[PDB]
Amino acid sequence: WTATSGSCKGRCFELQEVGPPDCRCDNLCKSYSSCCHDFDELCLKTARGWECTKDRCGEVRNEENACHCSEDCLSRGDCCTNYQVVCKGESHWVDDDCEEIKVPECPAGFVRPPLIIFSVDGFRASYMKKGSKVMPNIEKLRSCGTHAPYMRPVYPTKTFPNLYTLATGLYPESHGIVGNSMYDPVFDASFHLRGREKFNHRWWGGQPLWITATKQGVRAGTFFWSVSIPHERRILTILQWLSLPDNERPSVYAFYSEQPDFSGHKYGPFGPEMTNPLREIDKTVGQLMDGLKQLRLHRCVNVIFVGDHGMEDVTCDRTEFLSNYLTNVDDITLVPGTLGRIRAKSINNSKYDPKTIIAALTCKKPDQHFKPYMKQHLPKRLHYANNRRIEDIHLLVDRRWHVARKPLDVYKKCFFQGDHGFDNKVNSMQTVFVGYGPTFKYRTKVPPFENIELYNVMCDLLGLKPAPNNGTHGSLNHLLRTNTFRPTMPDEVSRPNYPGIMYLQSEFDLGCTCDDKVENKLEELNKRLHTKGSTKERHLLYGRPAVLYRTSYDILYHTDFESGYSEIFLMPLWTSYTISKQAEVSSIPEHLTNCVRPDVRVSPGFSQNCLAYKNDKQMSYGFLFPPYLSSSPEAKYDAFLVTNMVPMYPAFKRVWAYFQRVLVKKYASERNGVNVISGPIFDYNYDGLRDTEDEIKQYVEGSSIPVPTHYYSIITSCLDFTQPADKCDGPLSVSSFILPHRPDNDESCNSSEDESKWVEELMKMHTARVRDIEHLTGLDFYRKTSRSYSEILTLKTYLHTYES
Ligand SMILES: *[C@@H]1O[C@H](CO)[C@@H](O[C@@H]2O[C@H](CO)[C@@H](O[C@@H]3O[C@H](CO[C@H]4O[C@H](CO[C@H]5O[C@H](CO)[C@@H](O)[C@H](O)[C@@H]5O)[C@@H](O)[C@H](O[C@H]5O[C@H](CO)[C@@H](O)[C@H](O)[C@@H]5O[C@H]5O[C@H](CO)[C@@H](O)[C@H](O)[C@@H]5O)[C@@H]4O)[C@@H](O)[C@H](O[C@H]4O[C@H](CO)[C@@H](O)[C@H](O)[C@@H]4O[C@H]4O[C@H](CO)[C@@H](O)[C@H](O)[C@@H]4O)[C@@H]3O)[C@H](O)[C@H]2NC(C)=O)[C@H](O)[C@H]1NC(C)=O
Ligand SMILES: CSc1ccc(C(=O)c2c(Cl)cc(Cl)cc2Cl)cc1Cc1ccc(=O)[nH]n1
Ligand SMILES: [Ca+2]
Ligand SMILES: [Cl-]
Ligand SMILES: [K+]
Ligand SMILES: [Zn+2]
Repeated sequence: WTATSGSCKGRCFELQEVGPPDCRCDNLCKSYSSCCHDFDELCLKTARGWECTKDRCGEVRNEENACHCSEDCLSRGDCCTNYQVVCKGESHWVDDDCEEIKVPECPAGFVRPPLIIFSVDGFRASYMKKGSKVMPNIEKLRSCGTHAPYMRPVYPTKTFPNLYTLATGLYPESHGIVGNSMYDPVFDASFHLRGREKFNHRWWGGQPLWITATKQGVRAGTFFWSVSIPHERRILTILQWLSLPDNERPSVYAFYSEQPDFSGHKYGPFGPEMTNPLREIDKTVGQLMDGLKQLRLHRCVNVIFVGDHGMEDVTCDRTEFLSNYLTNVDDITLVPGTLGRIRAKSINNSKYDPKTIIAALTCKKPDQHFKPYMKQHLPKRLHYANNRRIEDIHLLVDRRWHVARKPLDVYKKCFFQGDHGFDNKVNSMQTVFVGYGPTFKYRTKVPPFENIELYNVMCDLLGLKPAPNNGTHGSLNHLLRTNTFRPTMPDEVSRPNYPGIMYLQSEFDLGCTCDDKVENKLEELNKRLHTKGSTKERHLLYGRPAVLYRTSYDILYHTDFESGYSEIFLMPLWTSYTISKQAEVSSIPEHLTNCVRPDVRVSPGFSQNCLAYKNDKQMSYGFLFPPYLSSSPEAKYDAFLVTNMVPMYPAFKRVWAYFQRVLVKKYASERNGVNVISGPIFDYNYDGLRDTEDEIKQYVEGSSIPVPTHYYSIITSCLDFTQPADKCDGPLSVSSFILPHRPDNDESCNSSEDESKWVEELMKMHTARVRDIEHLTGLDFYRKTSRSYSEILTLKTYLHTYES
């Protein structure tokens, strides 16, 4: 109960939330059902509309009006946005040529340029070009400011998870807003777009920008707008707050639009009905820019025009029904739509079996427009596992499709022609970024980047120190005219040993055999030089990766490759090698098929052994530097060292071998040489961070050899591919992946065919950023290059998406 009988007189859109049951006049009151009796009358005036006309100029002030054309309105902070255009012969912002904003041009009392986040729901990236004719204000922002061709949302590509990511720099798995709809098993509560539950603070983790600012003495406008407050009233409230006295004025503001999303759902992303909502968004941008020009703030404020996700064509008849696949369909709860999440209908039911559910959903129809996953097997790039509100069973739905439990759910629980939510690499889910202002660059295009990076940049823009987040601070420095944040490489924590030859062969009892006793003053000196790192400049092109945690490891040099060998994990943390465009593929000689050789640099005690592999009927082994790519038959012996060996399921060995035998060589051909860094990853608790030794859940039978959950590779070349990778003067080009190390290939429905019909497809699905690899390994790459550190950070956040 609210004593809703107090008044909003004087307090319209007050910035501090008053405590109950003293009635409210802020933005959230409509939704809390707690507005004072007179809120509508005083605070949501509409009389005379939103525009000045000739006959209103120099009028006598009438307080009932929605906005004002009286002579006193500039001082009072409440003119209609077009006031000066109509009554003072001024021009609209959009009709002024753009001029570089070299320095902030702010009124006295502004301690820093304000930041305005103009946020648009469902604004697909291609609207910038396709809708350009009807969006002149937005097109001016875009061409005069800094813009990306598109911005990558987070998964799922829904509204709430993406807005809260914008505000916190965090993956949904970390901030808690894992879907537009969610069920928490501990709260026994469901969170929904509609209703009151969403307002409880227990759902909302991390630290959003308005709180970061408040805690560091920067005041903030509301980010949440009530649906029922019209857009012209949100613009006018922002411009009013901007006329408050210096001690009361916020430095950060947000404007939110439910369009074009709302129409996109009804009409599809390019329906003819979509032209008008783009015109309307444009007009709102013109209002804000006209209002800012009135207050002399249009060369002082930094504006961000940003979307939360795009919009795809999705209709009723493109629905897959779980009832066509399962028979026990009434035992599950499905969160339906452009993604699937499945859990038991009852927790008091012990019969429920995820393995049986997954099995009934895998490769059952030729055309199947979804693919089931245990959450921990989803591509690592989606970062969508480490939260109790994310169900163990996930369905990645094909773009343009929906998943539903039963047909009754679709005709009784067509209406819609668009939707979003799909994998965040899908073109049609991409969205927009433009920054315009004194702190942004002038007329600059930047590469596509992810929305998890903006929190750091908005903190920079406001002189704030960011709460810890998943952005890579520095990676967007190239957006900004003037920096504030100077990144530095993390310090190496463990330094390597460099062992020489310390062990005689007979000290090893590893149960290994090799046919290698088939053996000069010229090339006895050479192989000794190789073992001391003579070729190391060739194979380690960017310096050794730094180990950022406490551990014990050895650098091992060879003719063809270099490695960092973990004495703790009994295998390399990283193996580095260069394959030039000219290099040849050869095969494993018959006599060397089961060859594994003890490494005289590394004790028996810190080595793997062949016997464990013999005994483990599930687990075989592969090599990190491939024998196939040896530079000489003599160099090929180095690849069979026990220290180059790693545990691999035979199912996995199919993928791995195809990558090593066919794809490295193809990439080296196409890219003019490639450098490859490969290694294992341990993430048993699926938190996207490297596992400590005591977190490992699986070992090769009867040994201390831990089993990787994933295998990575980082493949680097020269962006100017007329230069060879090993002699590149300028910017680098990278693609990487993190392959799940799985004992079957159930993920790939064509896996019974030749590897050439399915392996590359899998590897594309599991494309990764270097930065994802870094979190997963505790390593830091590219420490010695000629590139600036900012550029290197951009490079480490790059994701190769394989879309067209
Ligand atoms: C993406 O970026 C983020 C942010 O950097 C990374 O996420 C961070 O990861 C850290 C390492 O895993 C993790 O550290 C934990 O945190 C434990 C403390 O937990 C609470 O406190 C957090 C701080 O809030 C305050 O922040 C500022 C200062 O920064 C203050 O001024 C304010 O006062 C703030 O309140 C808070 O963030 C955190 O929020 C989570 O939980 C909330 C409610 O439950 C949710 O609403 C919210 O969404 C967060 O939930 C996420 O994270 C949790 C795990 O924290 C996860 O389970 C969820 O699914 C979800 O993903 C909490 O409220 C701290 O106690 C931990 O310490 C243990 O381990 C260390 C190891 O060194 C030991 O030394 C230590 O003693 C302790 O061990 C003990 O406990 C063990 C397990 O409980 C037990 O086994 C053992 O025996 C011991 O008893 C540890 O430091 C951060 O909390 C986490 N932050 C967030 C927001 O997620 C993330 O990794 C990045 N992702 C990638 C891929 O890189
Ligand atoms: C830059 S606009 C922006 C940024 C972040 C957030 C939020 O984090 C948020 C909050 Cl604070 C409360 C709730 Cl219930 C849900 C969300 Cl997603 C909200 C908005 C705007 C908005 C969103 C939806 C809406 O109805 N009204 N306004
Ligand atoms: Ca982990
Ligand atoms: Cl959802
Ligand atoms: K075996
Ligand atoms: Zn939507």
